Amino acid sequence: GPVPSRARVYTDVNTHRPSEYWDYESHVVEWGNQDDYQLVRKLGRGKYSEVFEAINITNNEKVVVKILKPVKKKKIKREIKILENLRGGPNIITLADIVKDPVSRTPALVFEHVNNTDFKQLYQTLTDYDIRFYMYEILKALDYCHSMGIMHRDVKPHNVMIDHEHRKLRLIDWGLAEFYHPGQEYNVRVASRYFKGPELLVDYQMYDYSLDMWSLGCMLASMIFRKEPFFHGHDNYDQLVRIAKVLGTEDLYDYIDKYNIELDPRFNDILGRHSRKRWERFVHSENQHLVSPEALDFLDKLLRYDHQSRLTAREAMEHPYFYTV
Ligand SMILES: CC(C)c1ccccc1-c1ccc(C[NH3+])cc1Cl
Repeated sequence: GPVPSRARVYTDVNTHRPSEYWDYESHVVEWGNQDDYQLVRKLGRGKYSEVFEAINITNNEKVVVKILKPVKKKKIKREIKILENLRGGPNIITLADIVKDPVSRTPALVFEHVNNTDFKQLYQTLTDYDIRFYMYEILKALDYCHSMGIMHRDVKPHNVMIDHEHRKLRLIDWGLAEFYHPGQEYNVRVASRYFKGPELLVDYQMYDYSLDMWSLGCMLASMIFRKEPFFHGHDNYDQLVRIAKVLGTEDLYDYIDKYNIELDPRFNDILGRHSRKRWERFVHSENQHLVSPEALDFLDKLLRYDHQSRLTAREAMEHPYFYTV
């Protein structure tokens, strides 16, 4: 069978806490007053959610209401408990209230409003210092949730809200987040395709917080090289091939051998043979202003097939890339 793995850091944080902290199924959800909120306009539409800008009529405060399609009750309880546990954490979105629609029986999460600007629109004004600054803000959020025994499992630009004017960053959408328990085998059908780590692609169930560090690496690579997404897979199998075209196939096979992973037969037909590419190969005139030897060294540490070799959020915070922040 596959070789078992344990997180390098925060391994037993949940073991040493009472069941109330991590037993989300036993969490008692209490509704606020949906009448305290007046919907203004639609902001977005997710996989199983509709998002509205709203105002809290009791204090004239602008808020965001995430109307959830109650497809799985257990999943809703999980998101709420995690948001409750992490409430007040550095750069963690604040859950302000939980409400229900009495006629159609629809739960809704109410969050603090963030005046967001998309990646494509943001890139043109972003300087080298700004990328270091915001990357550090994400790391504070990840080191905090990892220290709290939680894996985000959906790190990507769409889940990072940035109010550039106020230099304010918030890590959002905790619907796929999960508590880390050493030796637990997790569902690999998490994260978004472009940001899925190698462990998810090769079906290695015993993963940990490091998964988020791979996603963070994918984000950094797309910014410094202005190639969005960096690893552009067209399906989950193809996603691993796109990673192998950069990291090379040698280190991939060493990784599956180390953990005794049974690689799906499909891969023999699409994987092939690929050299390990130098990171400098992705530097061009359009992207060179956000590239430095420190940036490439930092990216190299984050983007590693072996989840245990990847830098932890605390280790990433000590990298020379952030000496200027
Ligand atoms: C600077 C920032 C941390 C970053 C680094 C790498 C890739 C993308 C991004 C990014 C994330 C979210 C948003 C707003 N939704 C905008 C941007 Cl520019």
